Amino acid sequence: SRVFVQPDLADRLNSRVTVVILAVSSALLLSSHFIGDPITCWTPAQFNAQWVNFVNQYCFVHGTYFVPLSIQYYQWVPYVFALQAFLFYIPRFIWKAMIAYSGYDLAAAVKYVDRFWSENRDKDDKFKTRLAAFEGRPSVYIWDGIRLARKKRSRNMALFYTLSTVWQAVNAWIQFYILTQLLLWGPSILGDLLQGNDWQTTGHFPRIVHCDFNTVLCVLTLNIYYEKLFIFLWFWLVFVAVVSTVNCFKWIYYLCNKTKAQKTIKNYLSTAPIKSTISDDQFFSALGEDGLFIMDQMALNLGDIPASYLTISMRNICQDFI
Amino acid sequence: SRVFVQPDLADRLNSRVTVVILAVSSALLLSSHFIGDPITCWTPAQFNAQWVNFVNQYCFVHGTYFVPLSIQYYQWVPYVFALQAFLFYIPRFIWKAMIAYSGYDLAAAVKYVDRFWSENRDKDDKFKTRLAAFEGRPSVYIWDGIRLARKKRSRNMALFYTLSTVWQAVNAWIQFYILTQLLLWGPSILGDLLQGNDWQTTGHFPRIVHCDFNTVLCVLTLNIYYEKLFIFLWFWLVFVAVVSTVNCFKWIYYLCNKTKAQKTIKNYLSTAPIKSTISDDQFFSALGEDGLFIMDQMALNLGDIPASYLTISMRNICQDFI
Amino acid sequence: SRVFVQPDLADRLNSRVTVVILAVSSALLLSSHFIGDPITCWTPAQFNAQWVNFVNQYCFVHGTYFVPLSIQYYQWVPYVFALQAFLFYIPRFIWKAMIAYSGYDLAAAVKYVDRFWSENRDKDDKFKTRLAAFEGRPSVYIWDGIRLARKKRSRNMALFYTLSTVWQAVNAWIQFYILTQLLLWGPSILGDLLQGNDWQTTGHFPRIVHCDFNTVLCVLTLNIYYEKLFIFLWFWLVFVAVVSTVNCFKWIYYLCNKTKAQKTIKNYLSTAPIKSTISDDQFFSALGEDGLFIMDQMALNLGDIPASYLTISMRNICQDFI
Amino acid sequence: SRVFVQPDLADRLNSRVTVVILAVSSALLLSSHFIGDPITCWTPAQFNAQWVNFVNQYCFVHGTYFVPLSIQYYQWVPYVFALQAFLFYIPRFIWKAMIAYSGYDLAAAVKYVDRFWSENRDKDDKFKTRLAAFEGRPSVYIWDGIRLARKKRSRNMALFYTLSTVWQAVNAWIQFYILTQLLLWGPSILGDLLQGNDWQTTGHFPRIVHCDFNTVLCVLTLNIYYEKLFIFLWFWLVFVAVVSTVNCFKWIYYLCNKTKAQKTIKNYLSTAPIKSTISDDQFFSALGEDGLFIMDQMALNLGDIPASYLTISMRNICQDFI
Amino acid sequence: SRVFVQPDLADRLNSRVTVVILAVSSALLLSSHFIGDPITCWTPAQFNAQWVNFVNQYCFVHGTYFVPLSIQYYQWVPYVFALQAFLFYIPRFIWKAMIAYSGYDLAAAVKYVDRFWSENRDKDDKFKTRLAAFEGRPSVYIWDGIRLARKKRSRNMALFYTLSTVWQAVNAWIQFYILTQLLLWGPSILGDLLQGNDWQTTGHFPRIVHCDFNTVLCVLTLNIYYEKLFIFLWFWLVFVAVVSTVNCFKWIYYLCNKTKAQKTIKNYLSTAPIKSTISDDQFFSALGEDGLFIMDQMALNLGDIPASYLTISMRNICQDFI
Amino acid sequence: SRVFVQPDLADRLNSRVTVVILAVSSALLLSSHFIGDPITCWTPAQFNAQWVNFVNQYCFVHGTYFVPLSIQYYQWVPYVFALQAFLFYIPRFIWKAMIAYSGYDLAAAVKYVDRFWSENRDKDDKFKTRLAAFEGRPSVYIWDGIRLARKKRSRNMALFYTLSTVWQAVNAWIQFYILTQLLLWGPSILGDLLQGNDWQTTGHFPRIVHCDFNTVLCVLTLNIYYEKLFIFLWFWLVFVAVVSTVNCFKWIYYLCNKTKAQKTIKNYLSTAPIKSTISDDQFFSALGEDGLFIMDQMALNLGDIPASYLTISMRNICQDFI
Repeated sequence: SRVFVQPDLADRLNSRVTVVILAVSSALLLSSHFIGDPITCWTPAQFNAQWVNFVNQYCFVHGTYFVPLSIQYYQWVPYVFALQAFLFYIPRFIWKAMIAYSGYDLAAAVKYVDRFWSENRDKDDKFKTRLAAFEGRPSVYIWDGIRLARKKRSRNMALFYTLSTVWQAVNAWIQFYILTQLLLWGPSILGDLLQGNDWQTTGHFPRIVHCDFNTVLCVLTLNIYYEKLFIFLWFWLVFVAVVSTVNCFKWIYYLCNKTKAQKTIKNYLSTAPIKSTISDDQFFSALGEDGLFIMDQMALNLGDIPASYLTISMRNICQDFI
Repeated sequence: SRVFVQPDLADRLNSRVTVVILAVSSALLLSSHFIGDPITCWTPAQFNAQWVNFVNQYCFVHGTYFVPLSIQYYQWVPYVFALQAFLFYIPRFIWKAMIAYSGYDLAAAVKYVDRFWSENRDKDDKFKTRLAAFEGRPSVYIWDGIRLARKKRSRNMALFYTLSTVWQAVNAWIQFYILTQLLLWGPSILGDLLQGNDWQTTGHFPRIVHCDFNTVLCVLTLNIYYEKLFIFLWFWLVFVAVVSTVNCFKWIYYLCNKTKAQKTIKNYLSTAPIKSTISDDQFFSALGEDGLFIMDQMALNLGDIPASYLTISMRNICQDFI
Repeated sequence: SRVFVQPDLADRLNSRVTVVILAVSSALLLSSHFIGDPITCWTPAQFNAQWVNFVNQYCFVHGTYFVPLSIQYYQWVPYVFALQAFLFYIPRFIWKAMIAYSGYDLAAAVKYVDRFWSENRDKDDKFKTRLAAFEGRPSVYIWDGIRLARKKRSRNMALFYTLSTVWQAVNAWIQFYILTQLLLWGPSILGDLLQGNDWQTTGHFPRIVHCDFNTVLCVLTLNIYYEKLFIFLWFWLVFVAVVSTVNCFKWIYYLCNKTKAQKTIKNYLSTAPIKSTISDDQFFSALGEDGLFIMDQMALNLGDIPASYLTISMRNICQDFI
Repeated sequence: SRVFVQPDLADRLNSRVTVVILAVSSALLLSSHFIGDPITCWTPAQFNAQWVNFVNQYCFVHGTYFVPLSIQYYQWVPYVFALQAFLFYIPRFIWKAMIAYSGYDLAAAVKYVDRFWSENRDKDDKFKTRLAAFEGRPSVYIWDGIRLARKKRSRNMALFYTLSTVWQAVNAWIQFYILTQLLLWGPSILGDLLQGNDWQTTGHFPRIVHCDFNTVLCVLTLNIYYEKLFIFLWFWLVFVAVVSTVNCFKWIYYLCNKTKAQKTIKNYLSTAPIKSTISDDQFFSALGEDGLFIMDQMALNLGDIPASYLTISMRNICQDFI
Repeated sequence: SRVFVQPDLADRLNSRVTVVILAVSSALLLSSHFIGDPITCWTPAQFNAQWVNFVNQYCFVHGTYFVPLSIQYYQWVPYVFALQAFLFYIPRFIWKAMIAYSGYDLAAAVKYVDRFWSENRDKDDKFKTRLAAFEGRPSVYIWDGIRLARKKRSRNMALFYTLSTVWQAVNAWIQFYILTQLLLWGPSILGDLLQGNDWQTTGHFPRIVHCDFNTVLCVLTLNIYYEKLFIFLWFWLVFVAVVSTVNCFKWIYYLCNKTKAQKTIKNYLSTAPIKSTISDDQFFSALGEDGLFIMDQMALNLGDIPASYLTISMRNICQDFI
Repeated sequence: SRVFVQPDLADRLNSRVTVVILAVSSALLLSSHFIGDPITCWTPAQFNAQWVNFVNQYCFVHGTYFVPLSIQYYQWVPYVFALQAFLFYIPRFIWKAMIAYSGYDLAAAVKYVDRFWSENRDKDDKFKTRLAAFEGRPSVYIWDGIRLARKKRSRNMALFYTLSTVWQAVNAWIQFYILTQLLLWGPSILGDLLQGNDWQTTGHFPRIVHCDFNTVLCVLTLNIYYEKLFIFLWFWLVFVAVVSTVNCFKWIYYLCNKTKAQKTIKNYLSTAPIKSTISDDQFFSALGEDGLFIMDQMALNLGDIPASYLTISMRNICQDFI
């Protein structure tokens, strides 16, 4: 599994890059406020190089307030980020478990046809009898997979995929809303920032805060990297959520129509110069349950030509049912 | 053994990832409070850079109390975690020892059929005579294993597997309960935390504690990583325990039924276009004791197609008993 | 994808080198003002090695003014640079997504013909029957790609490419304008610098600034690397924008003419000593929709000879339409 | 030797893991109290950063006493541990020397048959004539080894193995007893620890001890890792001793019975469809002296099938004596 | 491109070594005055280890004057050097772009004939029919390149090469003049240095300078590496400029003569014992436009023998025009 | 030589492991008292961080005395150990030189027959004609070596080997005695240590010594590693000496008997089913001078089976003398 099952949908690797970017940010913030110094302080009488080395930690863990010329989110962001990264990685595992429970095995079939194509795409002798090759080796494997899956909890694989996509969209929107509930709705802070009010007057996100100690004037270095990060993370999260919602609506419309869903297969079926006996309708009657989604996956993953060859070879041996 | 016997059940690698995560946490805590400084102190008169370098260790090993505006678990968590990791790794060793005492050898058989399939899955000449290949090389190996094991303490392998799973579930629940007995039942601390009472008022998990010394006001840095860790470890342990209990009940129901246990084999047996002589009942009468579990393992490990081929070839040579 | 789809247009790798240079500059500035010291200060009474270690950060985050014998852009440049680098990388992703939505697959076809040529360019036996080889193996692949793409949202691929180039040009000009709106129009600062007014009199870009603190005279080391960088970045950005605009106008003129667009193909078609049956016009009538752009890509990527061979072999089997 | 003779009995690698764990503990303790600081002290008047750098070593080498609100074992444990590790490694060398003096060579024979099996386990042509292969190449090697050893101090190899196992058990129990004589019998300290008496009242294992110096109050950091180590080492040593004693009694019962010792061979001999001429008794009369133990070793090391094949081929050529 | 197009003219790698040496010098100077200390100062009253750590940077960025017993070029040399290195690398890119726009592809042809020669230079069977081999495989490739280039903006390739060389010479002289305008014309400073006036009396290039500060006597360490570098850089730049000008005049004379330009080809044509039909004049009439320069490149790059073989084989198939 | 002649007698690699352990100890002691601090001192008035940094070296090189509540061996042990390691490595070189002067070459012959066996031990076709193979290739090499050596100072090789072993035993005993003459005969110090007198009362091996300086109380850290090392080195040296003496007496008895020395050869000669013509006595009369020792070496190095095959093949061609 770790070799091949663990390791390309159009704009689904956005979950992978999301996990990557959020984990990088979280781990870098941990490294910053655990290796370097996140805060500094200044008691305007005198130090001993060990006063400040304690007042730093004190004023860090204790609360700090700010006043222009005890509010802090230091204790949640670099951990809610790791939690968010884990929640972004969840949906891929959900989809894998769903395809495992469905009964069929799609990853292995894609890898098999991919290896077949990458192997005999260059053999000159095995290129004129190309359709013969495709109906010979891999087509039987795909058909046996279809046959075995048809009798075990696999008649609505597309429904499981659409549910996975719905969960992905809901998860992205929930992550964005969670980011919103950790302080100001974006363009508000940008307007207060673009018109020239950085923090002196607008108040929020301070960088020179006082400290209670029984006039300590502590400066929050690492804070300057938080409102250089949220301004980008907000935009990028809303973009990811929008693209995921668009993909979700696309797959919903695909599932609920089933009429223009066979557009690609009906297109592929009109290329080979054979058109021998099997009508268009009975091919679907034998395959339309699940094999439609699998052929669409082969097309969306391998490409178009090696998928057209496969789906036009599969007609020539389609006799298990009709 | 270290090459092949030492190195994929659905949601059993949760024990492996459990050992990994707990060992990482424990070793990182040891490294923190053994390389970096875990504590800091402040006597509000004067230091000499060697006062604090002793009061740190003193107030660490000695007890510390806390009062709002000698309780500590520093000395057990980073070691009970390693003990828990070892106890999570135990059940895999128990299962290996049980399969060794059973008499049969399952890992080697799985590896053999896996190598056979991975080797001759691509040979074009050895793909039409596919059933012949499977009934030729590996089927005889599986049958000889069955025959040798049938006469040595191997008639109830499924019972040993179910006992291993029961032990896994009991172990997970005991680990969770052990985590509970080291201080507040989860959602209680979360509610006291989500409504905005971090530690100032709620008391437990302090970060600014006093110290007896014959007003030392020591700060516990590393404590901030403990209630950022338990909040996650509780959820994750209860999830692992729940999934293990579900798997346990599944295997119990499998063992006690034996009627719908042959569903997969009865399904596979209805695919090949041979159906020559051997009735369905006598195949089971020759195999149903142990080979059922072994075929289920081959299916749950190799996949479905290379398991169907194997179990439909094994009928064609099933003559040792009937 | 990460192996082959993710990885040579004439002066488009200027976007790649742009991303490289801007990311290097931004990351080096972050490393400088996060590892080394970016600023220094001097209160002309006395220090304690911890005064300055706080006044540095204070005067850094707080504003600083300058007077000859609170203005600073320290907080935006090293981040607007990373944003600019991301915006320079966007257009390549836009073009990839556009070619994916178009229906055809150009990268795989280029790689296939490239592998074919690099493989059998040296075989002596397969060099007299060279035209036979080209019309044999890869030409059929190209034609099948054409045929499959012709029936799926691919009749105006050149329009999508021209739109990608327009977006590239607009993006480059917007990046330059953004650089301009972060303070002086180039040659002005150069004239004030070439005639011998570095910063003492001209004022802007100071290096010895005062600081408010309730006469601190802080020196900005890292500032000396900013007006050694803008002077070059301005020139290089305007050069990149000019070359991109020239490329854009070239492709616009190409798309809108369509008469001298077939100049290269009409030239290639007059070399082989065959000229057997297919007139020049019907070849284009079968190919002129999309295959023109694909042949131009093969020529602009592979070279000229292996493209001429391909496009003169494709005539000998051009019969799918006429 | 270092290549192959120097490098899998069931629960004998417990000696290897024992050596590993004890050597790790000992070397880590040496590194701790030789690189880091093991002790700290505090004279409550004043230091000079070189007082403590001498009082540390003084109070370390000199004795230290403890009193609640000159006893130390610092000088023996991290060396008795290395001595124990060496004494755990001894029995393997004893067994190797015993098998060398016995006359036969078992390791080379096991490696030879292992290489033979791993080589020709996959050859399809050399799989129908499988019994022929086994009686052909390796069986003659095993028989020649038997013949050469029969005339040189090798008639009671099992006795030497049983003596090695007796020595292993005695050594494990002696190591445990040695651990006991270095201060409290386990569960006593656990009860005094589980009921909540860490060291303040129970006294033993102090961490805040005084020091004679002509009120020094030295703290023993590294001591906190000793009673976090003995509590585990006691349990693990008693477990290793118990398992070794069980193995010893098993092999004693094996040697003294000789009746159910041939159970495995009598089982293997009833599988091949030959049963040609050689009775069961005369096979043992030719082999029962030493070859019984060697076949048991082949079974306990290679597995069961490649051992059954070997022992059923060895009958077909058993003619050197009868 | 990065593999083969990006990677041997006689004394053109002087541009490569120029870029190397100037980039090394510039980067080493940056590393020196950014990692080590470039300056030191001494206020003859008292310091605090932080006075000097600020006066260093102050006196560095601010001006410094010198008086024997505010002039500085610290701020331009280590950057004008990088600019010069980039300007030395430009001409190679200009030549590559010119050969790309010309229409022909010279690098690929050179690499092809080089691979052909390096491959079949050792085959003994393919060494008697050597001329047959050369007129067989690579000659047709060269001729097809000639034919394709003849109809696309390629009739004056030598003119483009001569323009590239003129640009190289002008660039070298401009770089030298730029070095001169950054302060003394070479031998002047050498004479003032060889006769024994280092800097005490001659003044320029000081190493003990004063500093304004409201008698600071700062020493410029890194200055000692500047007049140990210019003295060599001047000589080496004038040498590079002279050799480039000589090469330029050589190529100008080559282009403008065209009579003794065919000396090498007329020499090669008088070696093979064939002299069959094609007169000397018509060969040139078919090739003299561009192929002359390409054959000269093959000779100047591959060597002489593998170029003579090629150019004497090309006559035997020269029939495309005459 | 460095490849093969420079690189397995039973318990002769004890010299190799002896050199290893002594060199490790010596080099580690040098590293300790040359990198870390070996000593510490305390003048009970005041320091300046440079007093102690000189008194350390002074009191180290000068003598130190001890008194309970100028004796030192610091200057010899870590060098006498390296001398001892060299003297332990000597005997192997002596044996190599002796075998070189003897005339024969044993190492090359052993390596040759080893390579022959390791090569053709697995060939199935070359396994029935096994005796033919052995009498074919390597036997002639061994016989030619015998013949060439018989006429050059090689008739008493066993005498040279026995002398080498006598020298080894004498060297081991001399090394042990040298260890004894560097201060208490072992069990004396152990008894004074086991009954509980570490150094306070027993005196020898002090760790808190005074120092003359014109009451310095210096502590000898590294001393604690000397009486943790001698206690083990004494036991291990006496064990090595005993085993070497036993081996020496064994080889003496072997040389002086010559009757039961041919026991192994007389045993091997009674296995092959040939016994054709050559009597037992004449084989020895042709070989008994030197070849006896060489066959014993082949047996003690290669194993028993490949030595039996060789010595039974050598009879079938033994005709050079009789």
